[PDB]
Amino acid sequence: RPTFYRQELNKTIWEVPERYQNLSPVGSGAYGSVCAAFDTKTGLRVAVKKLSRPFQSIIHAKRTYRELRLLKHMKHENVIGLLDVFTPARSLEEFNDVYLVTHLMGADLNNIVKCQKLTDDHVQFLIYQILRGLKYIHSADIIHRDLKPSNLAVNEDCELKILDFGLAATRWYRAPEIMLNWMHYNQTVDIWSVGCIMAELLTGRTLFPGTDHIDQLKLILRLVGTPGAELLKKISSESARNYIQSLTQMPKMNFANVFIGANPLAVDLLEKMLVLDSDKRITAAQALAHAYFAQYHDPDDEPVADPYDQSFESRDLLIDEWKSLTYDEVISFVPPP
Ligand SMILES: Cc1ccc(C(=O)NC2CC2)cc1NC(=O)c1cnc(-c2ccccc2Cl)s1
Repeated sequence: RPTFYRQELNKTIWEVPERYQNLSPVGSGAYGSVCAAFDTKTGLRVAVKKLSRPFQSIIHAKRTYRELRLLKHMKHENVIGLLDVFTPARSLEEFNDVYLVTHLMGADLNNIVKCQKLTDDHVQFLIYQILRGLKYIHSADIIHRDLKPSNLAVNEDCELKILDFGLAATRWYRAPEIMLNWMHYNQTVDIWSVGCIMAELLTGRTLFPGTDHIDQLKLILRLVGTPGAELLKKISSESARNYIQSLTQMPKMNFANVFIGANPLAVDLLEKMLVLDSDKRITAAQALAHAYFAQYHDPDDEPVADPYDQSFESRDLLIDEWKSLTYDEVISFVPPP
C-alpha cells in the first residue's frame, strides 16, 4: 500500500498517492472532476478523476460500479483505457472515495475546428478513428448516447480516443429519435453524432446550432425535410406526432449544395449517416467499409470487444451493496504493462 497525501484543489479534498505530482484541474469528466498530473513511476503526464459523491445516491453508487467496470474492460487504441484505480481507504468500512487514472490527452475536437477548416485527409483520419472506436464499443453492447467534440480526445499525432462513453450549446449532436421520443432506439444514435461532427470538421461551423429543443429540431429538418409517407407510419409517439404535422412541410435538401467543394464520397457518407430513419441508418462497421476510407480501412486491424457481462444493469441493489462490488473491482485491478 503506497503513501497518500492530501491537498485542496478549488475547495475539493484530493488524497492521492506519493507518485501523482503537480495536480492541476483541466475540465469536466462525467460523474467527477479531472486533474492533470505527473506520474512518478512511469514519468508520464496523466489524467486523474475524482468521482463526485460516489456512494451518496442510488444513481451514483450504480454509476460508480458502471464506470469502473467499463474502464477495466476497454482494451482499444481509439478508446480511453484505465491505467490505475485507487482510494484513500484501507478497509471496506471507510470506502467513500474513488479515483480513476488514464493518459493525459493533448486536446479535444472543440479546439480541433475552433476557427479553421480542416483538410479532407485530416477529416478522413479523425472520423475513421471515431468509427473504429465506436465499432469496438458497440460490439460489447455499449452505446455512448452523448457523443460530442468535447469527449473526442486528440494528441499531437491526431491519434483519437473516445471519452465518457456508456454513462448517459450541449445537445447539438443529439439524434432525433432520442430527443423527439421516436421508435425504440439503436446504436446508430452515435452515427448521427458522428455525422454532425464530420459536417462541422469540413465546414468549420456547427450543422444544427439550436438554442432550445424546439429550435434544434426545426434546424435538423430544414435539411432532411419532413418524414415522407413510408416513415410517417413508423412514428410510435401520440404526442410528438402532433408537432411533426404542426411543422410546415419541408423537402429533403441536397448535401452537395450545403457541403460545397467537399469530397463527393464525404457527401455520400454524410447522407448515409444523417438519415432520420434509425432503421436505415448506417452502422459503425458498415461506415468503415465505405469507399471514403479506402486509404485507412483494414478489416484485419478493426478489432471487436471481448464479452462484457452487463447483467448488473438489470440489478436493483442498495448503495452499500454497489459499494461492496466496486471495492472488490478496486482491489482486483491488474495494472496494464
Ligand atoms: C481520468 C478519466 C476517467 C474516466 C474517463 C471516462 O471516459 N470514463 C467513462 C466511462 C468511460 C476519462 C478520463 N479522462 C479524461 O476525462 C481526460 C483525459 N484527458 C483529458 C484532456 C486534458 C486536457 C485537454 C483536453 C482533454 Cl480531452 S480529459
